[PDB]
Amino acid sequence: KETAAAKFERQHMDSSTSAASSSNYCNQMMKSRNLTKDRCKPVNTFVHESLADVQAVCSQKNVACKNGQTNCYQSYSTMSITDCRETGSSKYPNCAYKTTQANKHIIVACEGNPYVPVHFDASV
Ligand SMILES: [Cl-]
Repeated sequence: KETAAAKFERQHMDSSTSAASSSNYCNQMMKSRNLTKDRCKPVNTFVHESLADVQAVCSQKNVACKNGQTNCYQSYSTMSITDCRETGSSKYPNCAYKTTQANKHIIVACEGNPYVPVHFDASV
């Protein structure tokens, strides 16, 4: 079974680019991060910062998570992110995503020792 921290890395980290450079970014990344294997994951955000910078959020601003848990943290800085969401043309096995690039604060839930991100809650 994949660890929670490793699942977060796979689903949400893309430190190899500064930003989505095209409309096809999400189609490509959703496929390659194995988020379309058996069904199309409906919504998923990638963060274009170093892993260290995203881990560091777990010692930044403590805020409520949407679900009411208290282990969420909001980045002090905005970060380069890309939201990927299925479009109306999407139909497994031919998933199709809209790519929306933005610079926003991220909110992550953190757990463990080391205390690291395990869920992507939202951007602001
Ligand atoms: Cl997400």
